[PDB]
Amino acid sequence: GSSGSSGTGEKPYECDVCRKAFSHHASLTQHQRVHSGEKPSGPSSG
Ligand SMILES: [Zn+2]
Repeated sequence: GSSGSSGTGEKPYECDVCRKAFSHHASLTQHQRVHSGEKPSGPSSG
């Protein structure tokens, strides 16, 4: 039965940088900001 588990996952959304946990999906795509990440320059806001 379910006895031994390597905590595969505790949340549907986890940051692949700091391994954070959020309740909502967006909260994740938004937080990622704090991190630079490997992405090219996009359409600046304004
Ligand atoms: Zn993070």
